[PDB]
Amino acid sequence: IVGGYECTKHSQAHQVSLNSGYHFCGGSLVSKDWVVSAAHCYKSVLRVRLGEHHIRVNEGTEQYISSSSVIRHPNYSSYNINNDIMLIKLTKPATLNQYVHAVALPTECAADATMCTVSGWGNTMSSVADGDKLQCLSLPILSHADCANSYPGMITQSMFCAGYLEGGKDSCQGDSGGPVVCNGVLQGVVSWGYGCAERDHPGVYAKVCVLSGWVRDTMA
Ligand SMILES: [Ca+2]
Ligand code: NA
Repeated sequence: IVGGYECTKHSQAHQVSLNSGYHFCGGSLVSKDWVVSAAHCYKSVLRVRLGEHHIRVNEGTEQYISSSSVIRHPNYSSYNINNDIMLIKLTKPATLNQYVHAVALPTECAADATMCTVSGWGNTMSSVADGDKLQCLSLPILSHADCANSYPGMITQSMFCAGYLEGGKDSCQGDSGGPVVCNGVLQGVVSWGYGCAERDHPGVYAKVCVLSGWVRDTMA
């Protein structure tokens, strides 16, 4: 997260870190047994770390649970990063408490201009903001018109742009798979973008409200 602010510790209780001996992607807990992330973050086996704030300091609030199954959306495409979403089933249910909680899945898409929050342990491009501590950023959903202006022929109906066209604030590498929550509902998954925080290069996110049908069916 570039140009954001350190999240209040555990305020994004749904935020999890996908680990394989190190942090490589973010994710969102949606139930005691399931985590939603980006399909391009796929790995057959993943160690899901919940209740984290500083990923390199044992805080006593963490839960480390290995995946039992990792499932990419059936229509995911590694060519255009279409339908970039996947589910991770935990080998054992996570315990919900003050530091670990699931975020609601959407049943209603959000309108353009809606203010949301994106978070992650990704690059900050700064020494002032330590990416090892969960970073937060308030950002508005951008119109498809602006998205298509910025990324000609790359934006599908399962994607949406969010951020600042003037640049300076944006999600970044390492934030991938992470959450974009709007009014307490998970509306996006950090997917891709051209560089980070660059003018006219807003972040592109998987549109969960269009992909939630698949998520719900797979969880049941
Ligand atoms: Ca920690
Ligand atoms: Na798969």
